[PDB]
Amino acid sequence: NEDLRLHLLLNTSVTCNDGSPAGYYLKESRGSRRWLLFLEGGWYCFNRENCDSRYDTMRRLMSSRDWPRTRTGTGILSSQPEENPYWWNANMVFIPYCSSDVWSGASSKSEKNEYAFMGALIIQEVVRELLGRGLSGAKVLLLAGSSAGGTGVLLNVDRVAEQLEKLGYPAIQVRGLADSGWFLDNKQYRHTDCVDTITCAPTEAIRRGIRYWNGVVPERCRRQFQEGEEWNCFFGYKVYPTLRSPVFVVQWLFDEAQLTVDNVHLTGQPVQEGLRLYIQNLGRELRHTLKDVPASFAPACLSHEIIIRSHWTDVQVKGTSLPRALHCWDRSLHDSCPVHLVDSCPWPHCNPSCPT
Ligand SMILES: O=S(=O)(O)OC[C@H]1O[C@@](COS(=O)(=O)O)(O[C@H]2O[C@H](COS(=O)(=O)O)[C@@H](OS(=O)(=O)O)[C@H](OS(=O)(=O)O)[C@H]2OS(=O)(=O)O)[C@@H](OS(=O)(=O)O)[C@@H]1OS(=O)(=O)O
Ligand SMILES: *[C@@H]1O[C@H](CO)[C@@H](O)[C@H](O)[C@H]1NC(C)=O
Ligand SMILES: [Cl-]
Repeated sequence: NEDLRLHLLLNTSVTCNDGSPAGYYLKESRGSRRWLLFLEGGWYCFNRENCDSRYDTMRRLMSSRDWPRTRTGTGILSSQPEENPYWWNANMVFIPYCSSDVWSGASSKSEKNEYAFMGALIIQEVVRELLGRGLSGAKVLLLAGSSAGGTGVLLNVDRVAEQLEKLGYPAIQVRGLADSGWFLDNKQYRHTDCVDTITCAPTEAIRRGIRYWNGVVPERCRRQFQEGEEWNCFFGYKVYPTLRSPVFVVQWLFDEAQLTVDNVHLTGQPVQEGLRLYIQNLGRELRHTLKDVPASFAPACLSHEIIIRSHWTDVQVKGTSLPRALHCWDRSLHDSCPVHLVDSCPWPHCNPSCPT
């Protein structure tokens, strides 16, 4: 009705982890030449035993077999102007995450591999099918994503731009919006042994992950690191300087997933001093990485994801909402209103508009 409708890919050799077809949800808005393609997140798995666990626990993130027919767009995917002040009338696309690979996998599997990891190919296939359903008429394609989909934007936004240029669609301005996908490859609070997905230190997870997935990173970033050191390009502050497409970075300064991989678990128990200082330092490192990111929005809150959350309009930095900052960034790209909005206060909830 006003919901997005599911389409499984016509090419059924591009699959989710378990061999079922990948897909996308679409809501067309034929009065608009703006396209929002959203990449879903939800961790990853970097070896067979952890991928077998995720397949029993979270099969939705590995298979299309039970995806619903439609879904309602929320936050920046909402078609309601009250919920989505600047992009409500856009063509809306939600790409479910079923590849467990941070949108990096680019091969068909072997019969000898259990799982297929195809996220980068999924994105390319979605883009091609959208051409026949109106993307051919587009002037802007914003590739947005949360969490692993946020890092997936960083890995894929230039490939999507180069794909469309190569296909003969030079009018389409390709831009990225990376939400909660800007992580530090820092040391853990207390070092674990990488036996579970969530608790494996971030460097090691990606080091293992890129090999297990045969993941691909952007060439301009890859060229800056030694062979075998491609895992570097999964980290925002490393891949970002190489990106040609404009990219806006939304990142909580004390992101829950970042604390989780750093082996910190805040249950509402009293926060002791050692931990207190680790958390403070994390916020400061994260703010440092955003110093030369002119288009960014980074509140001092302990949270995770934002852009498809209904209450995304509630948070402010220096009296500027995120939708308003994204509108300023668009305005700034139209010519060829702050956009750098990073909290400087030192602890979760020092910003009074933080979600609860
Ligand atoms: O309903 S929409 O999704 O289409 O949003 C329309 C607004 O987008 C602008 C761009 O402004 S900005 O992103 O805030 O910087 O213009 C874009 O769309 C219009 C046509 O839409 S409209 O509803 O008839 O106004 C295009 O104008 S035109 O080509 O018909 O002349 C713009 O194309 S162009 O690059 O100027 O040629 C198009 O810009 S863009 O491709 O998105 O970068 C606003 O218009 S603007 O004033 O020219 O900058 C529209 O403003 S509105 O408040 O939603 O009406
Ligand atoms: C389908 O995708 C597979 C896997 O990427 C690719 O090898 C093949 O060429 C594609 N076939 C068609 C007909 O699009
Ligand atoms: Cl159809």
